Amino acid sequence: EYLLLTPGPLSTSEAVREAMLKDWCTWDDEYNKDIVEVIRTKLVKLATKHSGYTSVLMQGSGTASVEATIGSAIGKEGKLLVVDNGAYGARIAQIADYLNIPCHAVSPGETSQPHLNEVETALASDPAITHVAIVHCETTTGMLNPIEAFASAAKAHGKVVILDAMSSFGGIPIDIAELGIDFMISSANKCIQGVPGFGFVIAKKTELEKCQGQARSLSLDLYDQWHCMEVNHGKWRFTSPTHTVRAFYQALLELEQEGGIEARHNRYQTNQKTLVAGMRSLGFEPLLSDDLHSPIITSFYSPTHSDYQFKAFYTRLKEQGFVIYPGKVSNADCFRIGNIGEVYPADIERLIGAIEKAMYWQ
Amino acid sequence: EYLLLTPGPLSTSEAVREAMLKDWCTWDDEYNKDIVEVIRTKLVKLATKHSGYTSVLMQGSGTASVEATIGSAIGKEGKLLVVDNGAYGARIAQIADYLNIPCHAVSPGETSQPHLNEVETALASDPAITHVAIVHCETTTGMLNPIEAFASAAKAHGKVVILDAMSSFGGIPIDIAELGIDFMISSANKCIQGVPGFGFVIAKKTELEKCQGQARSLSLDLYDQWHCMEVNHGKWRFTSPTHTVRAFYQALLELEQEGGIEARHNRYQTNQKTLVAGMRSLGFEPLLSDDLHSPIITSFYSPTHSDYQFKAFYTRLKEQGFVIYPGKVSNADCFRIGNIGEVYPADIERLIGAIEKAMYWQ
Repeated sequence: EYLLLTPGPLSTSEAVREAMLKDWCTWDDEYNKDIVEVIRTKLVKLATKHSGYTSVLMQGSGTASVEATIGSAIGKEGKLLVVDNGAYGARIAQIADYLNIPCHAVSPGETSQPHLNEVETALASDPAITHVAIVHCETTTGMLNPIEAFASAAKAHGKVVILDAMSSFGGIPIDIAELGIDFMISSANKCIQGVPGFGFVIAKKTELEKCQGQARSLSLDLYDQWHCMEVNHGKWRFTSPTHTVRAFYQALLELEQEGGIEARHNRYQTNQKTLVAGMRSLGFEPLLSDDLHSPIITSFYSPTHSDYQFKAFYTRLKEQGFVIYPGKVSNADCFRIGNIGEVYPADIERLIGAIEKAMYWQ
Repeated sequence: EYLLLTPGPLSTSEAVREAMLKDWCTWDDEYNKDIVEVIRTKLVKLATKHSGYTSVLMQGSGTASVEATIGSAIGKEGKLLVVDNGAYGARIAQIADYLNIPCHAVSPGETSQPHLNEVETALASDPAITHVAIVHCETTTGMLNPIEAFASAAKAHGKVVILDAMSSFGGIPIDIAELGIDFMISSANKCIQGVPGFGFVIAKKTELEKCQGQARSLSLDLYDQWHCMEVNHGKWRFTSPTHTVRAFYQALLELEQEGGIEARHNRYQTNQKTLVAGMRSLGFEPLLSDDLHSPIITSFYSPTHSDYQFKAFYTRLKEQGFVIYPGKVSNADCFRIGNIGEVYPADIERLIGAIEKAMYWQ
């Protein structure tokens, strides 16, 4: 009925949704070994071509996996350095605050990438820092953060690197071992194109082993969760969203079928550039300069025409089969358009026609 | 392919699973107002016929909702009294331990009902106690714990009552306002017969308001989660398992269609008693005395025959289309058979025949 131009939950394929039509026993080998362990094996290979990495799946929103990571990896004497250049960086700082973890935020503003010099200064002047966290694609704006240089600075300073790759993993090629990422967090329902229900963490085994007995939550105990999947071959300590896990197994088959992350990245990148060019031709202005754009989601300034109203514009697009997204920038009047999920170049072209017809104020 | 004789995830109906075939936007009023708020309204009415109650839905396993409750309701100076007569009472004590909440466990054996005198002695001698927790149906054994006298004792001592009704709500009639339950926790995928993905808490509005600013987790911040659903009419702070929420909306329609909790209780109770009589005719002995049996799941002693092996027995039943469940009692060799989900008296009759054919040792 509608194409969801969101950062996820998004428009999944018919086969991803159809995979949810079977019930599973959570104590059954058919689920744990043949579904869960297969997902786990595939996820590590998607994240890195190197050895020494492992995966852990965690029930709940992606925030629950970010929180499981922060609350399990950081010891009682630990201190986090976070890049806060949007709502998901601010949420990482908010998690640290809830868990009574000292936190230093480097805040370049929501329309700017962090200055490496600023990160370097924080790392050199604050020896108490033990962990660094960064958001790969800052979904608030669709900004692509410079994770390589940031992780390189962090590792040269002997810190543990946490990457929030919620809106990037599966859509932007990365090798987390090569980048020096210790814990990479991502979603079931963004670039992998599964359905919501759980998140996951791909971690350096040695760094994940340090999490033992450190967790601030039972549900979000990362080592305990991983240990059970290890010893009990896929077994989730507590009930898992079985149907959504089976839908994710299907999403992984479709990602391979598409040609992997490299091919998915090309489709997304093409959709996003075609979208930006189309929007500009209609007079829309992107929030960010093109060099900062991710190929995932794009924020645009709201038109300044006095009759412009997001809800009326949103409604007119929905009537044409497109669901766009609200803006998330505190100091700007803006909207977002995602281009992930069942979004192909033909859809972007149809969307550009739909935006034009939706421009009732023109 | 198999009938899941588990306590949940279980065999859901075709319509419950088919309801998962549509994608939803998490920022869309159709999802929030017409699905989420409808579920919320229905859940409170199922829990009580009285005013002053409200519901909160929480992503994750049911354990995440139990943890959200404990970590949000208990203040910094708070103390929990828990009845631990199975794994779920022990898990509540384990949550308190993780959250650094002082915890007193009144721990009877797993084959005995809670001793009211022990709870009363704890309450009278430990003034520091602020909260009491009890499991309604202790799924470990299938015990139906008396909750009315326990809740009455707790209220007479001015404590906040937390009920783990994970395997009972929707299958055993209760009015949480009449029982004096402050927070009742249940599952999407047990007696309501939805699919896993989230849990929920039905709470006395005034008791839930005391949770503000006390959470030990962002993801599991019960007040914050509720407040957003209140002010933003169904809006979940972070991504919700949309498809599973829509499947749950369908499960609620089917519960109504069956004739409500009273009719579901009758079917479950009948399945359970027929099962017990059938198992006894085959020489199986229930772990618990009949007066303690819940109508949800039943523990049976493992046959003493030297050739009996759970896995071989389980495999032979699976070949006949039945998935039975492992024992969870620490001090007895048992197995379990659930009778919830798409389990009807005809299935119990067919299962008794299948049980007989799988008795390879005789």
